[PDB]
Amino acid sequence: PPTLWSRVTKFGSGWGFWVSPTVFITTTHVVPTGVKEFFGEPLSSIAIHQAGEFTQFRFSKKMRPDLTGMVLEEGCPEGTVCSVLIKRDSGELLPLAVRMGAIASMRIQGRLVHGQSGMLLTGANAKGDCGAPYVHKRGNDWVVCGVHAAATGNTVVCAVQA
Ligand SMILES: *[C@@H](O)[C@@H]1CCC(=O)NCCCCC[C@@H](CCCCC)OC(=O)N[C@@H](CC(C)C)C(=O)N1
Repeated sequence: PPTLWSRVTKFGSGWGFWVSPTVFITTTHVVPTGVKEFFGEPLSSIAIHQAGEFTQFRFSKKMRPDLTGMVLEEGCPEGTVCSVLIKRDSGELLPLAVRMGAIASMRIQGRLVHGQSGMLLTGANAKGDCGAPYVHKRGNDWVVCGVHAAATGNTVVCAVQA
């Protein structure tokens, strides 16, 4: 639904995602360095928790009070089909279907990633992206379980919270 896509926000060299009015997640390596604020808020008002290329910001005030809070999980069960909510600069919404594999630690191009590997689903997709969220549906509810970190055997990795 559109409220889910309204959570996907351009951030640094990629994207991030509003889990709730106060919680923003992204991939560490797209985060700007040497800034005094994020989204106009001083660093002194933001609780930053990051590890394994997963970054979480918790703001002191409601930044996106238009949003309900949704569930953030540490990866998903092996075999889950996730959608990676990729946005283009136009605002075009391009969900990418991925079959999720195992959670592991990996060194990718110098950075330790705590992530879950997956494979792009050729059969479920039409015949600057780091930070995009990996989501899947539980009932009519959406769950977020990672952020796009790496891709190359049509393989992807999302960083996950630990
Ligand atoms: C967002 O910043 C990118 C998204 C992936 C991407 O752009 N892939 C195209 C370049 C491929 C470079 C090789 C891959 C190998 C990953 C293998 C595991 C599937 O490297 C990355 O994807 N590196 C990654 C940055 C590191 C620091 C995690 C990256 O480009 N992420």
